[PDB]
Amino acid sequence: YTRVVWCAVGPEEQKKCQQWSQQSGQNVTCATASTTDDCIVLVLKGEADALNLDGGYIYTAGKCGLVPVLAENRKSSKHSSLDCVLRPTEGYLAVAVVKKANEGLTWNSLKDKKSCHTAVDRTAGWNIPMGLIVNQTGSCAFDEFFSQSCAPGADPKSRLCALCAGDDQGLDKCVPNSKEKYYGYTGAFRCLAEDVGDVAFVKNDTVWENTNGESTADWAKNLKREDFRLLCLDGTRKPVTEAQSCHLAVAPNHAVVSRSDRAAHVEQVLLHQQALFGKNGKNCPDKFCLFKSETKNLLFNDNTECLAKLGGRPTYEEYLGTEYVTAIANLKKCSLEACAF
Ligand SMILES: *[C@@H]1O[C@H](CO)[C@@H](O[C@@H]2O[C@H](CO)[C@@H](O[C@@H]3O[C@H](CO)[C@@H](O[C@H]4O[C@H](CO)[C@@H](O[C@H]5O[C@H](CO)[C@@H](O[C@@H]6O[C@H](CO)[C@@H](O)[C@H](O)[C@@H]6O)[C@H](O)[C@@H]5O)[C@H](O)[C@@H]4O)[C@H](O)[C@@H]3O)[C@H](O)[C@H]2NC(C)=O)[C@H](O)[C@H]1NC(C)=O
Ligand SMILES: *[C@@H]1O[C@H](CO)[C@@H](O[C@@H]2O[C@H](CO)[C@@H](O[C@@H]3O[C@H](CO)[C@@H](O)[C@H](O)[C@@H]3O)[C@H](O)[C@H]2NC(C)=O)[C@H](O)[C@H]1NC(C)=O
Ligand SMILES: COc1ccc2c(c1)c(CC(=O)O)c(C)n2C(=O)c1ccc(Cl)cc1
Ligand SMILES: *[C@@H]1O[C@H](CO)[C@@H](O)[C@H](O)[C@H]1NC(C)=O
Ligand SMILES: [Fe+3]
Ligand SMILES: [Zn+2]
Ligand SMILES: [Zn+2]
Repeated sequence: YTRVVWCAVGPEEQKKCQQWSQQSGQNVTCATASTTDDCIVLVLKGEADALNLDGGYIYTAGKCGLVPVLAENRKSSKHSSLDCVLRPTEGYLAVAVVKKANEGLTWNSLKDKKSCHTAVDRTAGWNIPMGLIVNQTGSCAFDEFFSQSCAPGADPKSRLCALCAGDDQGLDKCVPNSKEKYYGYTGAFRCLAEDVGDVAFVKNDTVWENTNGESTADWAKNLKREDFRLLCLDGTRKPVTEAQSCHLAVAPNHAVVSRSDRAAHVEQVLLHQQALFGKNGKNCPDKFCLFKSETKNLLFNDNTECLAKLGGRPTYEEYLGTEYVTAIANLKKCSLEACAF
């Protein structure tokens, strides 16, 4: 009676779900879809129960009447008086990153350059950057601003995927799941790292997690923090040590959403699943760890300490915040009252 069905996006998140499933006593089983939007639809239909989402998609899902249930929490200095689950989230910092070697590249000369985005409609990788740029340009022509990009989820032979690489066998070019090589936080940063783009729109954490031997991967093991700069909105450039005074915005933590008729039931099971497989669980890191996959962020971000209860029972609008939700509306009028599905 108590069983939850997770929705996995793409073949890699599937395999990871399958393990979680088997290690759970079929307390959690799996559904798989090729895109986040398709997983949202599975959940509305009632064939899946839940998944973890970037704030940009929480805005989609919430118009269709889905609700935040538990949020991700990463390591925190302040607020250490308290327990992670009852501990307040903070929100990550969205940044624009460049090679140090590229002098002359400022927030003011981004026109006609090459760009690396997490995916279309995501907070740090899309809504923040393109919102600012529509504003400063007064045009909805965000498809003509950069010469070429990789923006997973756009038309495959527009210039917005022009830089995307697809899977081993060259298939799936710019699909929005991890088969695409430059998908998500890690892929967008790899995109700038390998000098395919001139800038990448990721979050502060991503730079740290993938420089200075912090990530054991082939493309990144020789990357070094001092080789990068952040672009600030006042036209200057700073070390990645200054993210606190040189970001584009702060962003709501990714959160697990479900259909509201299912929210209590999902919350109940997951809090128990993190007790077995979480950051200090009975069975992690012995048998299985929910918050770990090789710097991939599969199902969850790897820097997740825990899933946190929500303060005060949010609506998705309260959780996303008033500031970020007007940002999104203003952008969507470019490309008020109806589900996308
Ligand atoms: C932008 O994002 C970054 C990435 O998250 C973030 O920095 C983190 O800051 C948090 C809290 O402010 C900090 O918290 C700690 O938890 C750590 C676990 O993550 C504990 O540290 C130990 O474990 C980690 C992981 O294995 C080791 O990580 C390394 O990275 C750095 C540099 O590569 C080095 O660590 C340090 O060495 C200095 C020496 O002076 C020392 O002062 C520090 O305390 C630390 O030890 C190290 O070379 C490693 O390669 C590390 O070795 C430790 O053994 C720790 O107990 C503490 O509670 C977290 O570590 C930071 N993340 C990382 C990976 O650097 C920024 O805060 C974000 N900035 C903004 C503005 O939001
Ligand atoms: C790009 O520009 C648009 C258009 O201005 C930005 O939206 C505007 O920004 C501010 C900040 O949220 C909004 O004003 C605020 O509204 C509430 C009540 O209206 C008020 O109490 C707040 O203190 C604040 O004044 C304003 O409503 C909004 N304007 C419109 C027409 O919606 C948008 O945020 C920008 N996009 C990005 C990513 O910056
Ligand atoms: C009405 O009470 C709150 C409480 C928290 C808030 C906001 C409003 C708004 C803004 C708004 O929508 O106007 C934001 C952005 N909040 C946060 O980001 C935040 C982050 C971490 C924690 Cl632990 C708590 C809150
Ligand atoms: C599965 O769920 C049942 C109900 O709580 C519980 O008895 C059991 O401990 C759970 N097993 C695991 C491994 O989650
Ligand atoms: Fe995000
Ligand atoms: Zn700020
Ligand atoms: Zn409320």
